[PDB]
Amino acid sequence: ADFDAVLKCWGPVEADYTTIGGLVLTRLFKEHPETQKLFPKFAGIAQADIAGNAAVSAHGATVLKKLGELLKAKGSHAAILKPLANSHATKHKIPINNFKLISEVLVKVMQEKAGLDAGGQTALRNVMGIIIADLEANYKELGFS
Ligand code: HEM
Repeated sequence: ADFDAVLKCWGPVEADYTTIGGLVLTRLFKEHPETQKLFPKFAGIAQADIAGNAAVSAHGATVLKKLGELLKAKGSHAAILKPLANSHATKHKIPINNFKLISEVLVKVMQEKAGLDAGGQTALRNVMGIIIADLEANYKELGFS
């Protein structure tokens, strides 16, 4: 049910993955500047120049498209989530806490831009908690606990 609650508000996100993706990453980097440093392609870009940056927005679109896949899987997602854990642990070297940070930014952005109400905010927190716990379990299988 919590997947369906999120999907009832995904229309504005999928309508403009570029704009909303750029919103998410810009906010992530502004509020959690240590996360920017984890993207070598973006690390060191002055904060005031991130909102207008087309490459940042394009990567945000990649992120949100992947999350939309997952959502549209409703919890049976191992062929999608295991590769994501593998690349984020072993290629990108992302500590697992950072996924909680981006998921809170996403809740705020969906509240502001996608009509996600109080119950939908809780639903999204729950779904992101499922995703993050699966990522964490796969990190541990790789030796990153
Ligand atoms: C649930 C949240 C997230 C999703 C859905 C997601 C999705 C993606 C996808 C689909 C890619 C490209 C394919 C791949 O390399 O696996 C990617 C790349 C990347 N992600 Fe994530 N990601 C998430 C969270 C994060 C966080 C929290 C960070 C850092 C704070 C991060 C850092 C990166 C980096 C550095 C790349 C490589 C970008 C490049 O070289 O072009 N990701 N992510």
